[PDB]
Amino acid sequence: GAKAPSDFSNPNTAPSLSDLKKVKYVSTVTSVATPAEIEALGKIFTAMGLAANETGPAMWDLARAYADVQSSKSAQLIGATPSNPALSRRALAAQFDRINITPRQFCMYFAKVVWNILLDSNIPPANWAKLGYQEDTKFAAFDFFDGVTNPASLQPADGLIRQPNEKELAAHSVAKYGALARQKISTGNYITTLGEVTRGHMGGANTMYAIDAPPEL
Amino acid sequence: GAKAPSDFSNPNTAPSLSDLKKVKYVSTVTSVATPAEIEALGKIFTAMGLAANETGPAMWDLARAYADVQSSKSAQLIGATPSNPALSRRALAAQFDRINITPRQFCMYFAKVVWNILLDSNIPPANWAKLGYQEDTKFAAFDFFDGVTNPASLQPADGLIRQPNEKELAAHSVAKYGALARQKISTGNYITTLGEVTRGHMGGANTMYAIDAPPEL
Amino acid sequence: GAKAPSDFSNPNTAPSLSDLKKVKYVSTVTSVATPAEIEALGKIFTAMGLAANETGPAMWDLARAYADVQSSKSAQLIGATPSNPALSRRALAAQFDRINITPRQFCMYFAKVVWNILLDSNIPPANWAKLGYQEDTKFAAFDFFDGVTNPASLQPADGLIRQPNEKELAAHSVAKYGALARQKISTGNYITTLGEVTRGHMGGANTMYAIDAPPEL
RNA sequence: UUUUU
RNA sequence: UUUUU
RNA sequence: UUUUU
RNA sequence: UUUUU
RNA sequence: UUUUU
Repeated sequence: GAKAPSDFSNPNTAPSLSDLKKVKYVSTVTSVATPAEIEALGKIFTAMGLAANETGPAMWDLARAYADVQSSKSAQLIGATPSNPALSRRALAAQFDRINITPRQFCMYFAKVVWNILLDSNIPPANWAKLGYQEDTKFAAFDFFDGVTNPASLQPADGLIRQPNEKELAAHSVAKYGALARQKISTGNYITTLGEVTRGHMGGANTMYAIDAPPEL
Repeated sequence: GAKAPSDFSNPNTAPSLSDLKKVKYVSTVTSVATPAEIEALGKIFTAMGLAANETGPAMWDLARAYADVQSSKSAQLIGATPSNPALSRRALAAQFDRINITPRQFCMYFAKVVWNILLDSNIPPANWAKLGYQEDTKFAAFDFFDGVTNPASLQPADGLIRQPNEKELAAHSVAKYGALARQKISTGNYITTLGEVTRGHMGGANTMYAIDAPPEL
Repeated sequence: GAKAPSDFSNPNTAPSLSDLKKVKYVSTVTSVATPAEIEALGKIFTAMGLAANETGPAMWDLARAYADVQSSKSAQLIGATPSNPALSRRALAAQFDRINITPRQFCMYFAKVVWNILLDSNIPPANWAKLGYQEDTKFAAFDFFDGVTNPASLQPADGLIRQPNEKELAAHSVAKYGALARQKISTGNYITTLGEVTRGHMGGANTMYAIDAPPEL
């Protein structure tokens, strides 16, 4: 009975919204890598050297490298892929810039896969004492942890081993602001660089004030 | 003689209300899973791997897993189904989110079946000493115990083995408020998470005050 | 007459539920160690040094070590196994992390065996005056006491020497909350650690307030 | 190792 | 010299 | 002039 | 050895 | 007599 979706006014209904909304899109936020671009990255890695038989596990090993040392432009992954010698993970880390993809965006795609292949063993990430995570939440001490809680990750058929607790998210939240601010004190509140604005100085006057005086630069 | 139900005013009568009220619905409360959705869950389990011959007993075994460790999102069921190897109960526990069903809602559907297959033997649930249930009411020490007292459960032709006593309900009532409050003291009275509101702290100052001072946070 | 378990709706019955439910599983809760993993731990101990003739008694001696000093990651068992010199129980305590098993989970497997080899003599655990257990319930003053009341323990053919009384469980319940809170006052309600959040301070302002003022941090 | 309406 | 789910 | 695990 | 929108 | 990523 109800017709005319071209009116641009009429109310939508349950059976229409269930089937016309073709899974919306997926969950294509700009902070996470789309499956179309990584498909082309699968092609270029196989074109560069890899076999078509083993590709995904090289992505998961590279994601586990990003799980250990945190995601950045100067991350420095240092290691060869388990597929074969000579091909360094630095070459795969350098290739991301050709297709306009950030490693931070790329690693959230395999955040559930990292969480699966991390939590099955009793092995944590390489560094969790510096950032200030507790021993109970030491497995959660890594970048792209928000990739487990969103639909953008691949979400395999078996599913996640366990749903992350609120204490992991709360610890990851304050650790982000703590780690970002700790960096921001060293060379913050200026954008020009150059040398004329910043006559010398460059870095701030340490993070030692934070423990003594609440206000910071 | 009495006619015109479309008047929207006239009084209803015994023979009309007996037959026009087609069993009302069944007892479709949102806290318990409807038989239409579990029928589709029976289809997806058979589609995933199971045979059509044995399906219900896999639900009852999964319900007995929920009977042991209590119903939650981070429950962690850890075990293979008795139908066949490889298919973990974690995969069935992960599949509930596709059809917008909670495990807590699902397990109340087989609460009478769990009560039947529990009470026929002399075996209690895995944990009844921590929650504080007495040895007489140790069989009642499990989640979805309210599923036995409502019509939403399947209520098989043989019926229940025994009607639960008031001491089981009274023990289950105070155990709910005790178990919920015990959790609530650890990270209660805040919803934002994030890290800016909760600067650190996170957890409360233990449940050891409860035994000494009546008022709590 | 009654057929079709693949319908995913039909009611289950007594003779079907008696035999189709193949002992459910056993009582596989995540808080207690499964018999499959300890079988591999039996292999690695024999591979490391032990004979296949004597293995179980080394587990029971190690369980009796966990009976004395309470189960923890910093427990510090300090002693050689009675099988042979050189092989310390610290090495067996360190080996648990390879197979993703906690000592707390492991020791509940031999809780009935500890209760049998403790109660046959008139010897209690090493420390029962500090935790606040009475002389009547001094034998019950140890961790993994909930392992006697569940089916996960091995339950030998002779059975338990005696069924634990309600006074032992009630004393063990309040002793858990007392011991946990006593620890929680020292470095509680914060998860980041690090040094920036906790400028100094670290520990709370003692448990001496508990005896004077009911509310605590 | 009971989060709801 | 009881950290959990 | 009780520091622990 | 968390730079964003 | 803790310089980093």
